[PDB]
Amino acid sequence: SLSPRVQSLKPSKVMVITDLAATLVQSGVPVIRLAAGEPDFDTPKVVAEAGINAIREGFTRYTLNAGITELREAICRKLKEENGLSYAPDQILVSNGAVQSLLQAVLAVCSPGDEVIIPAPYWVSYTEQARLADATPVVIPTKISNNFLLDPKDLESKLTEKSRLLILCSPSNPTGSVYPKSLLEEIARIIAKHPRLLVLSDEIYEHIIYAPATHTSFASLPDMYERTLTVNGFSKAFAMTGWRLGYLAGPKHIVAACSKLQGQVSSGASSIAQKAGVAALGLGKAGGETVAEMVKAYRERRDFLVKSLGDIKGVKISEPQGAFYLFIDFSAYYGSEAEGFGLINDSSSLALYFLDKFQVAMVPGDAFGDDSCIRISYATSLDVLQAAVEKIRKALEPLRATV
Amino acid sequence: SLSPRVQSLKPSKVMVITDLAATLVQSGVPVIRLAAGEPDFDTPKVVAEAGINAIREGFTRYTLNAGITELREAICRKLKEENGLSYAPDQILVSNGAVQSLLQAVLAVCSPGDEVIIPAPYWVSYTEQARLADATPVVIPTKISNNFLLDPKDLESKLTEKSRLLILCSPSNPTGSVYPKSLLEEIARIIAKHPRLLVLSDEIYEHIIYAPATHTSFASLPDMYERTLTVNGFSKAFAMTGWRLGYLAGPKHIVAACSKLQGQVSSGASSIAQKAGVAALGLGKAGGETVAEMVKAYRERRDFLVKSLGDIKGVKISEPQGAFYLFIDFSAYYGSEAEGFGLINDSSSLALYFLDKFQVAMVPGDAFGDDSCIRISYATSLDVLQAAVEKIRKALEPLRATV
Repeated sequence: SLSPRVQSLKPSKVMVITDLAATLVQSGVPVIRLAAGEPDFDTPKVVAEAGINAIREGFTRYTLNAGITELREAICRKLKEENGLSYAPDQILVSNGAVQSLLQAVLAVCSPGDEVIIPAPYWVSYTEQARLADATPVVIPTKISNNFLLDPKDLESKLTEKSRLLILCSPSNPTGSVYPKSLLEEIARIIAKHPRLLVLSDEIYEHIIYAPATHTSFASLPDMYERTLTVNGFSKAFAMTGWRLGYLAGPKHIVAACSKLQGQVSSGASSIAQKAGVAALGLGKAGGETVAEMVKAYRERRDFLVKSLGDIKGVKISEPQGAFYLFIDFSAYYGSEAEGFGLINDSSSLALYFLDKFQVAMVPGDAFGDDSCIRISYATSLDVLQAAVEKIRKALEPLRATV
Repeated sequence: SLSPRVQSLKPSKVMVITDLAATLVQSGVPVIRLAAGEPDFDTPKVVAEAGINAIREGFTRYTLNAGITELREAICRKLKEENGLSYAPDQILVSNGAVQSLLQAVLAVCSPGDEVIIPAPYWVSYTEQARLADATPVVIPTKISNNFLLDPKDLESKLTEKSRLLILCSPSNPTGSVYPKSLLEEIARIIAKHPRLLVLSDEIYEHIIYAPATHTSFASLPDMYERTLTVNGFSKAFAMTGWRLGYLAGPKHIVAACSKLQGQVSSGASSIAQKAGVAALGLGKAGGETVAEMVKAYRERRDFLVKSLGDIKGVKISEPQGAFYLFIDFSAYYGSEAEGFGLINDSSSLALYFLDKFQVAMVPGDAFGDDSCIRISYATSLDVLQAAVEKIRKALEPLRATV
């Protein structure tokens, strides 16, 4: 009655839980919302004003399929100034959010049966998008003791003649890990020996990064420009969640194919959002002081959460180097019997315990391929995080941690 | 090097030609743009103001995946008041334009090898979206002498055990034809005898309709509610081209599957556009006097073009009953030798002659499955249409029409 690919598709637990918490709040049940990673900043003033001006001036008509020229040119300038990458404007495809940019890249390059190599913990949609292409996800687990970074030995062990695409998210959602240049250079030398292997570099969290970590675009590495699909966007750095503006930069032939696909599925961004994007890039390098305030706020929220929760017996934390998520290992608590709730034995039941009994919404690690952890978004206020920490502490107090 | 499905996908000639004409104008070459069907009205004042207010009030955060509640509820009210259809709010899925709504419906219901029945002339993307599902387009030509309406005898002759989805666009792009209720009732009786057969009713041009023609939603017909996927949207009726807001209404199980897919591909509409959509539906039944002005303008433009071009020797016109396209049969001119250009022998060469030699951009009928015609959009000013008619007349004057 439904197609196999849509029938077998897993729902996004980020969307399910975020929507559920929003619905609970509306019903009159307060919930601390730490699920979807949503900046609590407004869209910056000059960006919002560019969107308003676009409406006031009637910029509501047809726009070039791949994105307005002024936006693609500004994106090329950003990729050179910030990332050291040289793209022509027809190597940029602007879409309705970076998730659409990612999907079109996967659909364009993966043939049925190709393997898509996905390090876990992975962002929730990577495996499902591979399946939508009729491709095979090949998941490579990573370890909290190695800061959830891909071990190149494990990559070597999973390569086959069918390997087609490696997805690298850095800074990572959900772990907040940042790939150091030296490790990226080692991975690139592996990629270079396999002529069919492409890399999807998901860089949307680029500017949400905590020194001394630094961001290295994969396409800047030796021999990698011609095999890298660079995905970036506006939602996270510029608090543009609801505007929907992302982009792909890559080899001309692949971008041309993604653009042809976009023209037949009408996946473009709104004319209003595109004008707002031009203004966001006009804030200068890395978003200037506007984005710097955000990064400073996220860092102080990170520090508060890591200190507060790292003190709890049994908890294991990889201190994140970017993004605004903690991927916290509460697995020592699995097996606990919570009076009034029941057995807590996996990430789903632990997350449900926090939600149903303490009204704190988080996303279980199984959604990201690692049942040992729970993802907490900290793109919310310090007052809210303080309230959440008190509840998490009280929730774990009557339980027990294995040693 | 590219996936078979993306490699074999045809580019949209509407997008290619519209983008080309826009690029020519920018280079300093004036072009009369009659390709993509783009309202020349601004977005209505109260709709634009709702979008501005959404930005000013910070409505830029996460929104429910399937669309904000106030918009889905308003859509349900519209479907009852205007179309006689009863949907619950969780039977509505709001997306980034109606083209995305259509694609997700096709992907959700068509399994590999299923047949998608598509009357020609068809909108440019119907066959390609079927192919993206690994489904087989089954095209059924129609005839200008029957106002480009599906003959049910031809539908009967093309049904097989693999028939899964019939796509009905009414009012039609590209022909402007309107399916009368009696013909829809005959088609529905055919659908009812085949338990696997669903209908995608593309109703985006609903309000652009010229009395005495009237719009009948397919889901209102006997036995059809449970097999109809109703697609509608805001871009055409409300001059919201650049905003990107469409929706699907249908059986709960199918909408739930499309929503699950949307959550993993992030195909939702912007928060700003959704607030604008609420204001558009607040204009009252059929858009009230705001939309009535548009329909009156489009009708007078239709009448001017039909009268002006219908006078030309050899030209054949089906007077459209809705939408804002003329699908004009200039095929009597095929075989003509245009001095300075060459042989004109098909719709592509005729359209190229008009563009290169007279700077009038139109879309060849082959893009819509019927090489006998060329599509002209008349959602532009009367002064521009007068200029276009003079050029078309001069372009055909030295050529010859078979009899």
